[PDB]
Amino acid sequence: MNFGIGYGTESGVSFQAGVQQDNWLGTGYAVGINGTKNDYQTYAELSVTNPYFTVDGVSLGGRLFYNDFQADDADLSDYTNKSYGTDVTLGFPINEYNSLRAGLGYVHNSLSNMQPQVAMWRYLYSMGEHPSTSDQDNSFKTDDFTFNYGWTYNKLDRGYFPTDGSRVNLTGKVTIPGSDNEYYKVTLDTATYVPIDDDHKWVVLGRTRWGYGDGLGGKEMPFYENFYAGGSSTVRGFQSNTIGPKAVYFPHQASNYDPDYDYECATQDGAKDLCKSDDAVGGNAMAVASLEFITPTPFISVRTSFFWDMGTVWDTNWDSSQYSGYPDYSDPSNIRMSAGIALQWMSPLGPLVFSYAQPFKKYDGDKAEQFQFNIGKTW
Repeated sequence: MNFGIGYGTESGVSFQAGVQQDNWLGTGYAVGINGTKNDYQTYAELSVTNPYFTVDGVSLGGRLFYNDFQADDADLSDYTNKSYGTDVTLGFPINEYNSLRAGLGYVHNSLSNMQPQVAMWRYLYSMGEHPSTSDQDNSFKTDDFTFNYGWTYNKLDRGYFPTDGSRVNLTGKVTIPGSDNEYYKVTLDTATYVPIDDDHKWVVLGRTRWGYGDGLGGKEMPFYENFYAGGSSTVRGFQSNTIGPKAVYFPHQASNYDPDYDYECATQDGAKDLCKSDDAVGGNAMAVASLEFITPTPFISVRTSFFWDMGTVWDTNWDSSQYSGYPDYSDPSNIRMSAGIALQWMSPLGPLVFSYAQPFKKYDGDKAEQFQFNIGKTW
Protein backbone atom coordinates (compact mmCIF):
# COMPACT_ATOMS: atom_id res chain seq x y z
CA MET A 1 0.00 0.00 0.00
CA ASN A 2 0.92 3.63 -0.42
CA PHE A 3 -1.10 6.73 0.19
CA GLY A 4 -1.50 10.37 -0.60
CA ILE A 5 -3.68 13.02 0.90
CA GLY A 6 -3.65 16.63 -0.17
CA TYR A 7 -5.43 19.89 0.07
CA GLY A 8 -5.63 22.84 -2.28
CA THR A 9 -7.65 25.55 -3.96
CA GLU A 10 -7.77 23.72 -7.34
CA SER A 11 -9.37 20.43 -6.31
CA GLY A 12 -10.32 20.58 -2.60
CA VAL A 13 -9.10 17.58 -0.62
CA SER A 14 -7.49 14.73 -2.58
CA PHE A 15 -7.23 11.10 -1.47
CA GLN A 16 -4.85 8.65 -3.23
CA ALA A 17 -4.71 4.92 -2.31
CA GLY A 18 -3.08 2.03 -4.14
CA VAL A 19 -0.79 -0.97 -4.44
CA GLN A 20 1.83 -1.41 -7.18
CA GLN A 21 4.40 -4.19 -7.20
CA ASP A 22 7.42 -3.11 -9.29
CA ASN A 23 8.15 -6.72 -10.08
CA TRP A 24 5.39 -9.23 -10.17
CA LEU A 25 5.60 -11.97 -9.12
CA GLY A 26 9.15 -11.78 -10.32
CA THR A 27 7.90 -11.72 -13.97
CA GLY A 28 9.40 -8.32 -14.73
CA TYR A 29 5.93 -6.92 -15.32
CA ALA A 30 4.88 -4.09 -13.01
CA VAL A 31 1.26 -4.22 -11.90
CA GLY A 32 -0.69 -1.72 -9.86
CA ILE A 33 -4.15 -0.80 -8.68
CA ASN A 34 -4.92 2.80 -7.99
CA GLY A 35 -7.68 5.13 -6.82
CA THR A 36 -8.30 8.86 -6.45
CA LYS A 37 -10.97 11.13 -4.91
CA ASN A 38 -11.36 14.81 -5.67
CA ASP A 39 -13.97 17.47 -5.11
CA TYR A 40 -15.15 16.67 -8.66
CA GLN A 41 -13.65 13.32 -9.62
CA THR A 42 -13.23 9.73 -8.56
CA TYR A 43 -10.75 7.69 -10.65
CA ALA A 44 -9.69 4.02 -10.44
CA GLU A 45 -7.31 1.92 -12.50
CA LEU A 46 -5.53 -1.38 -12.90
CA SER A 47 -2.27 -1.05 -14.83
CA VAL A 48 0.22 -3.52 -16.19
CA THR A 49 3.60 -2.60 -17.65
CA ASN A 50 6.21 -4.88 -19.20
CA PRO A 51 9.12 -2.38 -19.21
CA TYR A 52 11.50 -4.68 -21.13
CA PHE A 53 9.06 -6.16 -23.64
CA THR A 54 12.08 -5.67 -25.91
CA VAL A 55 15.67 -5.87 -24.68
CA ASP A 56 16.40 -2.32 -25.92
CA GLY A 57 13.99 -1.01 -23.32
CA VAL A 58 10.84 -0.81 -25.40
CA SER A 59 7.99 -1.04 -22.86
CA LEU A 60 4.50 -2.42 -23.39
CA GLY A 61 1.83 -1.09 -21.05
CA GLY A 62 -1.82 -1.63 -20.34
CA ARG A 63 -4.36 0.31 -18.35
CA LEU A 64 -7.99 -0.35 -17.41
CA PHE A 65 -9.87 2.50 -15.75
CA TYR A 66 -13.07 4.01 -14.43
CA ASN A 67 -13.69 7.72 -14.09
CA ASP A 68 -16.56 9.71 -12.60
CA PHE A 69 -16.67 13.42 -13.20
CA GLN A 70 -19.04 16.05 -11.87
CA ALA A 71 -18.60 19.22 -13.83
CA ASP A 72 -20.37 21.55 -11.40
CA ASP A 73 -17.77 20.78 -8.71
CA ALA A 74 -15.02 21.75 -11.17
CA ASP A 75 -16.57 25.22 -11.48
CA LEU A 76 -18.04 24.30 -14.88
CA SER A 77 -21.55 24.31 -16.30
CA ASP A 78 -23.33 21.20 -15.13
CA TYR A 79 -22.99 17.66 -16.39
CA THR A 80 -21.96 14.18 -15.22
CA ASN A 81 -19.55 11.96 -17.13
CA LYS A 82 -19.20 8.36 -16.05
CA SER A 83 -16.64 6.78 -18.32
CA TYR A 84 -14.44 3.71 -18.34
CA GLY A 85 -12.01 2.30 -20.86
CA THR A 86 -8.60 0.83 -21.69
CA ASP A 87 -5.26 1.84 -23.23
CA VAL A 88 -2.34 -0.22 -24.49
CA THR A 89 0.76 1.80 -25.17
CA LEU A 90 4.25 1.20 -26.59
CA GLY A 91 7.06 3.29 -25.16
CA PHE A 92 10.34 3.86 -26.95
CA PRO A 93 13.43 5.16 -25.03
CA ILE A 94 15.35 6.60 -28.01
CA ASN A 95 17.90 8.14 -25.60
CA GLU A 96 18.46 9.57 -22.10
CA TYR A 97 16.54 12.71 -23.06
CA ASN A 98 13.75 11.59 -25.40
CA SER A 99 11.03 8.98 -25.33
CA LEU A 100 8.20 8.18 -27.74
CA ARG A 101 4.79 6.73 -27.16
CA ALA A 102 2.27 5.24 -29.50
CA GLY A 103 -0.85 3.42 -28.45
CA LEU A 104 -4.44 2.38 -28.98
CA GLY A 105 -7.29 3.25 -26.67
CA TYR A 106 -10.94 2.51 -26.13
CA VAL A 107 -13.18 4.72 -24.04
CA HIS A 108 -16.87 4.60 -23.11
CA ASN A 109 -18.48 7.87 -22.21
CA SER A 110 -21.95 8.27 -20.83
CA LEU A 111 -23.24 11.75 -20.22
CA SER A 112 -26.21 12.57 -18.09
CA ASN A 113 -27.73 15.56 -16.28
CA MET A 114 -26.66 18.17 -18.84
CA GLN A 115 -28.06 21.67 -18.32
CA PRO A 116 -29.08 22.77 -21.87
CA GLN A 117 -26.71 25.41 -23.18
CA VAL A 118 -25.80 26.56 -26.70
CA ALA A 119 -22.25 25.19 -26.98
CA MET A 120 -23.16 21.81 -25.52
CA TRP A 121 -26.29 21.35 -27.76
CA ARG A 122 -24.40 22.39 -30.87
CA TYR A 123 -22.13 19.37 -30.30
CA LEU A 124 -25.12 17.13 -29.52
CA TYR A 125 -26.95 18.17 -32.70
CA SER A 126 -23.80 17.51 -34.70
CA MET A 127 -24.06 13.84 -33.57
CA GLY A 128 -27.66 13.55 -34.73
CA GLU A 129 -29.05 13.72 -31.24
CA HIS A 130 -31.98 16.10 -30.90
CA PRO A 131 -32.57 16.54 -27.18
CA SER A 132 -34.96 19.21 -25.95
CA THR A 133 -34.05 22.53 -24.35
CA SER A 134 -36.75 22.27 -21.70
CA ASP A 135 -34.98 19.35 -19.99
CA GLN A 136 -32.03 18.81 -17.72
CA ASP A 137 -33.05 15.19 -17.94
CA ASN A 138 -31.02 13.76 -20.79
CA SER A 139 -28.56 11.02 -21.59
CA PHE A 140 -26.00 10.49 -24.28
CA LYS A 141 -23.72 7.48 -24.67
CA THR A 142 -20.76 6.98 -26.96
CA ASP A 143 -17.87 4.55 -27.49
CA ASP A 144 -14.57 5.58 -29.05
CA PHE A 145 -11.34 4.07 -30.27
CA THR A 146 -8.29 6.26 -30.49
CA PHE A 147 -4.77 6.25 -31.81
CA ASN A 148 -2.49 8.04 -29.31
CA TYR A 149 1.00 9.37 -29.68
CA GLY A 150 3.50 11.38 -27.74
CA TRP A 151 6.97 12.76 -27.46
CA THR A 152 8.68 13.96 -24.31
CA TYR A 153 12.02 15.71 -24.22
CA ASN A 154 13.62 16.19 -20.80
CA LYS A 155 16.98 17.79 -20.09
CA LEU A 156 16.27 19.38 -16.72
CA ASP A 157 19.38 19.53 -14.52
CA ARG A 158 17.15 18.66 -11.53
CA GLY A 159 13.69 17.27 -10.97
CA TYR A 160 12.08 19.29 -8.24
CA PHE A 161 13.78 22.71 -8.40
CA PRO A 162 15.33 22.82 -11.90
CA THR A 163 17.92 25.43 -12.59
CA ASP A 164 18.78 24.76 -16.20
CA GLY A 165 17.52 23.02 -19.35
CA SER A 166 14.10 22.47 -20.78
CA ARG A 167 11.22 20.02 -20.96
CA VAL A 168 8.87 19.50 -23.88
CA ASN A 169 5.84 17.34 -24.11
CA LEU A 170 3.74 16.76 -27.20
CA THR A 171 0.64 14.67 -26.86
CA GLY A 172 -1.85 13.96 -29.63
CA LYS A 173 -4.84 11.78 -30.29
CA VAL A 174 -7.23 11.03 -33.16
CA THR A 175 -10.30 8.80 -33.44
CA ILE A 176 -10.06 5.70 -35.63
CA PRO A 177 -12.84 4.10 -37.80
CA GLY A 178 -15.50 2.43 -35.70
CA SER A 179 -15.82 5.28 -33.18
CA ASP A 180 -18.97 7.30 -32.58
CA ASN A 181 -16.99 10.57 -32.27
CA GLU A 182 -14.65 11.79 -34.98
CA TYR A 183 -12.04 14.26 -33.78
CA TYR A 184 -8.36 15.00 -33.04
CA LYS A 185 -6.64 16.83 -30.11
CA VAL A 186 -3.10 18.01 -29.93
CA THR A 187 -1.29 19.46 -26.88
CA LEU A 188 2.13 20.98 -26.54
CA ASP A 189 3.78 21.72 -23.17
CA THR A 190 6.99 23.67 -22.72
CA ALA A 191 9.21 24.61 -19.82
CA THR A 192 12.65 26.12 -20.11
CA TYR A 193 14.94 27.30 -17.31
CA VAL A 194 17.74 29.76 -18.00
CA PRO A 195 20.23 30.69 -15.23
CA ILE A 196 21.85 34.11 -15.21
CA ASP A 197 24.61 33.50 -12.64
CA ASP A 198 27.35 30.93 -11.93
CA ASP A 199 25.94 29.57 -8.68
CA HIS A 200 22.63 29.18 -10.54
CA LYS A 201 20.56 30.91 -7.82
CA TRP A 202 18.93 33.41 -10.19
CA VAL A 203 16.93 31.63 -12.89
CA VAL A 204 14.51 32.75 -15.57
CA LEU A 205 11.69 30.27 -16.25
CA GLY A 206 9.56 30.46 -19.41
CA ARG A 207 6.49 28.22 -19.89
CA THR A 208 3.89 27.67 -22.60
CA ARG A 209 1.01 25.30 -23.17
CA TRP A 210 -0.95 25.00 -26.40
CA GLY A 211 -3.98 22.92 -27.19
CA TYR A 212 -6.01 22.57 -30.35
CA GLY A 213 -8.70 20.03 -31.16
CA ASP A 214 -11.59 19.85 -33.61
CA GLY A 215 -14.14 17.56 -35.30
CA LEU A 216 -13.23 15.66 -38.44
CA GLY A 217 -16.17 14.87 -40.66
CA GLY A 218 -18.88 17.37 -39.84
CA LYS A 219 -18.83 16.16 -36.24
CA GLU A 220 -17.67 18.45 -33.44
CA MET A 221 -15.09 17.70 -30.71
CA PRO A 222 -17.09 16.55 -27.69
CA PHE A 223 -17.20 19.20 -24.96
CA TYR A 224 -16.04 16.59 -22.42
CA GLU A 225 -12.64 16.92 -24.08
CA ASN A 226 -12.43 20.68 -24.00
CA PHE A 227 -9.40 22.60 -22.76
CA TYR A 228 -9.51 24.88 -19.65
CA ALA A 229 -7.43 27.71 -18.18
CA GLY A 230 -6.98 29.63 -14.99
CA GLY A 231 -5.80 28.29 -11.67
CA SER A 232 -2.65 27.24 -9.87
CA SER A 233 -1.09 25.22 -12.67
CA THR A 234 -1.91 27.52 -15.59
CA VAL A 235 -2.63 31.22 -15.06
CA ARG A 236 -2.73 32.12 -11.41
CA GLY A 237 -4.94 34.77 -9.91
CA PHE A 238 -7.97 33.22 -11.62
CA GLN A 239 -10.38 30.69 -10.11
CA SER A 240 -9.90 27.15 -11.41
CA ASN A 241 -11.08 26.82 -15.04
CA THR A 242 -12.68 30.25 -15.30
CA ILE A 243 -10.77 31.50 -18.38
CA GLY A 244 -12.70 31.29 -21.72
CA PRO A 245 -16.25 30.83 -23.12
CA LYS A 246 -19.20 30.98 -20.75
CA ALA A 247 -22.32 28.85 -21.02
CA VAL A 248 -25.29 30.50 -22.65
CA TYR A 249 -28.30 28.81 -21.04
CA PHE A 250 -31.66 27.88 -22.53
CA PRO A 251 -34.82 28.76 -20.59
CA HIS A 252 -35.15 25.85 -18.31
CA GLN A 253 -37.00 24.07 -15.43
CA ALA A 254 -35.45 21.70 -12.87
CA SER A 255 -34.21 18.13 -12.48
CA ASN A 256 -36.57 16.34 -10.08
CA TYR A 257 -38.01 19.10 -7.89
CA ASP A 258 -37.36 22.83 -8.46
CA PRO A 259 -37.41 24.59 -5.06
CA ASP A 260 -35.60 27.66 -3.67
CA TYR A 261 -33.41 29.48 -2.64
CA ASP A 262 -30.16 28.96 -4.54
CA TYR A 263 -28.86 28.38 -8.06
CA GLU A 264 -31.02 28.04 -11.15
CA CYS A 265 -29.08 30.02 -13.77
CA ALA A 266 -31.87 29.93 -16.33
CA THR A 267 -34.83 28.94 -14.14
CA GLN A 268 -38.34 28.94 -15.67
CA ASP A 269 -39.06 30.85 -12.43
CA GLY A 270 -38.34 34.12 -14.26
CA ALA A 271 -37.46 32.74 -17.73
CA LYS A 272 -38.24 33.99 -21.22
CA ASP A 273 -35.00 33.84 -23.15
CA LEU A 274 -31.40 32.78 -23.37
CA CYS A 275 -29.30 33.55 -20.32
CA LYS A 276 -25.75 34.85 -20.43
CA SER A 277 -23.72 33.38 -17.55
CA ASP A 278 -20.43 33.10 -15.62
CA ASP A 279 -20.27 29.28 -15.79
CA ALA A 280 -17.14 28.25 -17.72
CA VAL A 281 -17.56 25.58 -20.41
CA GLY A 282 -14.02 25.40 -21.82
CA GLY A 283 -12.88 25.47 -25.43
CA ASN A 284 -11.33 23.49 -28.24
CA ALA A 285 -8.34 25.81 -28.52
CA MET A 286 -6.06 27.11 -25.85
CA ALA A 287 -2.85 29.04 -25.21
CA VAL A 288 -1.23 29.92 -21.88
CA ALA A 289 2.20 31.28 -21.21
CA SER A 290 4.33 32.26 -18.28
CA LEU A 291 7.54 34.07 -17.62
CA GLU A 292 8.92 33.94 -14.14
CA PHE A 293 11.94 35.12 -12.26
CA ILE A 294 13.41 32.86 -9.61
CA THR A 295 15.40 34.41 -6.76
CA PRO A 296 17.12 33.42 -3.51
CA THR A 297 14.62 33.34 -0.65
CA PRO A 298 14.78 36.08 2.01
CA PHE A 299 15.60 35.41 4.73
CA ILE A 300 16.66 31.78 5.14
CA SER A 301 14.96 23.20 -0.34
CA VAL A 302 12.62 26.22 -0.74
CA ARG A 303 12.09 28.50 -3.80
CA THR A 304 10.56 31.96 -4.34
CA SER A 305 9.60 33.64 -7.60
CA PHE A 306 7.97 36.65 -9.22
CA PHE A 307 5.59 35.72 -12.04
CA TRP A 308 3.70 36.98 -15.04
CA ASP A 309 1.04 34.48 -16.26
CA MET A 310 -1.23 34.97 -19.24
CA GLY A 311 -3.80 32.97 -21.10
CA THR A 312 -6.72 32.47 -23.41
CA VAL A 313 -9.26 29.74 -24.30
CA TRP A 314 -11.75 29.92 -27.14
CA ASP A 315 -14.45 28.20 -29.18
CA THR A 316 -13.62 28.05 -32.88
CA ASN A 317 -17.18 26.84 -33.61
CA TRP A 318 -18.99 29.61 -31.75
CA ASP A 319 -21.33 31.15 -34.31
CA SER A 320 -20.46 34.84 -33.81
CA SER A 321 -23.19 35.89 -36.29
CA GLN A 322 -26.18 33.91 -35.00
CA TYR A 323 -25.28 34.82 -31.42
CA SER A 324 -24.26 38.45 -32.01
CA GLY A 325 -26.31 39.42 -28.96
CA TYR A 326 -23.84 37.50 -26.75
CA PRO A 327 -20.06 37.77 -26.40
CA ASP A 328 -17.86 36.48 -29.25
CA TYR A 329 -16.49 33.24 -27.77
CA SER A 330 -14.69 32.41 -31.01
CA ASP A 331 -12.45 35.43 -30.39
CA PRO A 332 -8.83 34.42 -29.39
CA SER A 333 -7.65 37.93 -28.63
CA ASN A 334 -9.10 38.04 -25.07
CA ILE A 335 -5.74 37.38 -23.38
CA ARG A 336 -6.14 37.33 -19.62
CA MET A 337 -3.14 38.25 -17.49
CA SER A 338 -1.79 38.19 -14.00
CA ALA A 339 1.22 39.00 -11.90
CA GLY A 340 2.34 37.66 -8.55
CA ILE A 341 4.64 35.95 -6.08
CA ALA A 342 5.03 32.25 -5.38
CA LEU A 343 6.78 30.26 -2.71
CA GLN A 344 7.40 26.52 -2.88
CA TRP A 345 8.58 24.35 -0.03
CA MET A 346 9.56 20.71 -0.07
CA SER A 347 8.91 20.43 3.71
CA PRO A 348 9.06 17.49 6.16
CA LEU A 349 5.23 17.15 6.14
CA GLY A 350 5.43 17.11 2.36
CA PRO A 351 5.46 19.51 -0.59
CA LEU A 352 4.05 23.01 -0.03
CA VAL A 353 3.30 25.61 -2.70
CA PHE A 354 1.54 28.95 -2.22
CA SER A 355 0.89 31.96 -4.40
CA TYR A 356 -0.50 35.47 -4.36
CA ALA A 357 -1.38 37.11 -7.67
CA GLN A 358 -3.30 40.02 -9.18
CA PRO A 359 -5.40 39.50 -12.32
CA PHE A 360 -4.60 42.74 -14.13
CA LYS A 361 -6.24 41.85 -17.50
CA LYS A 362 -9.67 40.42 -17.11
CA TYR A 363 -12.93 39.97 -18.97
CA ASP A 364 -16.61 39.92 -17.99
CA GLY A 365 -17.41 36.74 -16.08
CA ASP A 366 -13.86 35.87 -15.05
CA LYS A 367 -13.77 34.90 -11.40
CA ALA A 368 -10.62 36.08 -9.58
CA GLU A 369 -8.77 34.12 -6.87
CA GLN A 370 -5.57 35.68 -5.69
CA PHE A 371 -4.51 33.23 -2.97
CA GLN A 372 -3.91 29.71 -4.23
CA PHE A 373 -2.05 26.88 -2.57
CA ASN A 374 -1.49 23.13 -2.51
CA ILE A 375 -0.42 20.82 0.38
CA GLY A 376 0.45 17.13 0.20
CA LYS A 377 1.77 14.06 2.00
CA THR A 378 2.50 10.55 0.83
CA TRP A 379 2.92 7.27 2.75
